[PDB]
Amino acid sequence: KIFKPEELRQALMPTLEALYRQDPESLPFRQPVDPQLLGIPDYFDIVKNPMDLSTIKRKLDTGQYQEPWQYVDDVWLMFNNAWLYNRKTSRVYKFCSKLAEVFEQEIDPVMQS
Ligand SMILES: Cc1noc(C)c1-c1ccc2c(c1)nc(CCc1ccccc1)n2CCN1CCOCC1
Repeated sequence: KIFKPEELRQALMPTLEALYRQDPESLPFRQPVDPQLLGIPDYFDIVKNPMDLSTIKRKLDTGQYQEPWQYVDDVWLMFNNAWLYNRKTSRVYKFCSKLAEVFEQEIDPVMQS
């Protein structure tokens, strides 16, 4: 399968918009984690490949995703980073789990069509 980066933007962005629409749950994920602001100097040691909603959006806008699984992989990376770093009792971990539930519902059909 070959994929038109504009047809992939138009097909995938509604799945990304679905994540942005979650308030408060998307708020920690809208910009890159800043360990200095959050006071977590070990973050970049634990998380080798950061990802966040703004980075995925800019990649989608710059035609960075040759095929859609590459997009799906970045969304799951963002989730797995937050689950790795954060305690299970934490607000951000629980927010992550909510976003992943939203993403699974939204991406399911899209990757069918
Ligand atoms: C994602 C992610 N993965 O691990 C962590 C930690 C995060 C993360 C990532 C970001 C998180 C955040 C958690 N909690 C807040 C709000 C509470 C806060 C705590 C310390 C200092 C400031 C705020 N944010 C901040 C969200 N702001 C909202 C406004 O735009 C900038 C980020």
